[PDB]
Amino acid sequence: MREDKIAAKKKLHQDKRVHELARVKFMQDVVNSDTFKGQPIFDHAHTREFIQSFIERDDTELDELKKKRRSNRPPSNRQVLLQQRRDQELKEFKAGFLCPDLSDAKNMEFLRNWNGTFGLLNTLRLIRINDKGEQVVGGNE
Repeated sequence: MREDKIAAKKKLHQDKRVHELARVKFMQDVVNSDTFKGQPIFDHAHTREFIQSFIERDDTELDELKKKRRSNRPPSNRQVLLQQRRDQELKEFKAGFLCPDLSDAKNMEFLRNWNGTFGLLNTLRLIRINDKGEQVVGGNE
């Protein structure tokens, strides 16, 4: 009903979304933890493995909606909407998802040293990867 005398002051720099950062954070954390600490470098098969898990994580969340369906209260709109975002995310992946090559040890070490740095997201060996680790190029040959 009421607003304060102060208006919502704004930021000058545009923020990057977690769709980019959390993706690297996952890869980083996996390497930095005993999860795959024994594995120094990965490949493009592990690319799809981790990339798809990052996207399809929505289904793990959607599963809770599928769960509360038995509570006799399913989210008619939001359960569909959640799945619709998956279609969009998969479509971006299908158009070459912004993924590290994951096989370059220089890139992987920078990936390890990601201190939540935005500029580091430009120094990383990030390319566009489709499906099974396919190289997405605009057309240079």
